[PDB]
Amino acid sequence: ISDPVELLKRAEKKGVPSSGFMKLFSGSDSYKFEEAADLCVQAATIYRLRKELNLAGDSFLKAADYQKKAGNEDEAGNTYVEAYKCFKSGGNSVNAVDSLENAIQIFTHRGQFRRGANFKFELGEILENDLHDYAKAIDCYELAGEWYAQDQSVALSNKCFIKCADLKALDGQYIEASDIYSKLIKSSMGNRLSQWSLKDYFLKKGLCQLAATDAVAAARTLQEGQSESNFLKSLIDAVNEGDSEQLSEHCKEFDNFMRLDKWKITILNKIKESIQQQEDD
Repeated sequence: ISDPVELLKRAEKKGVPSSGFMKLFSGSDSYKFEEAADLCVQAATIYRLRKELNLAGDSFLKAADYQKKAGNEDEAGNTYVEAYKCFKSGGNSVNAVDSLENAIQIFTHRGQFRRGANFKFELGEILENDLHDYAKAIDCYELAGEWYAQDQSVALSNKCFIKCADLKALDGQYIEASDIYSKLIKSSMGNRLSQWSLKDYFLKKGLCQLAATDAVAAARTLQEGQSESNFLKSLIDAVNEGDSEQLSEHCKEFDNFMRLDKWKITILNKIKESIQQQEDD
């Protein structure tokens, strides 16, 4: 059979719990659901080949669910990833989000945390970069980095917490972030292979601190940076002297020996303001 439509048509007539003489005559049910699964997958594939993606993703969803009615949890989630891949590649972020959410539900309940995390991250990423639900992207970037910890795979766990920290700084949870940064610093010196990146944590931690108008903590955290950090100093001052011009300048300068990335620019404007408001206060 080569018509996805037909394949799917049969896929339905078959993936149904049998009863009566049928149940008796015909071998087990799961054998049927698998048979149904295998049908949708065959359709999903023809669709994928044809570049109809949303139809391939929608096809896989069916297959996946058939697969779990057959009790092949792994084969299922694996399939959910396939559906996600399509819905993603097809720009259907909403459905691509669903798809993953199942794979994860499974990978998680099935105890496969390392693989869970892997997708928990992607999920967060789409949640963050596309749908723009930062409040939920943060939740994943956290629960994902958390699993990586147990798996003792530090490296990755950090990649999460930064995506996590950076992003809370925007939503304005200034200290929680400077905290996550603190932790990202402590559990990053035990690895002399991270040394280089450790500057940004400090600076970023200080910037958060200043943004919360806590210039002491910043001054402190700058000192601790003795066991970039030079630009933080010039800011801990421009602030301590309500001069939204020395600051507004040091940033202008620092933008030469290191163009500022969106984050810093956001956070830095939130600081320049906290100064002006204090001048007109």
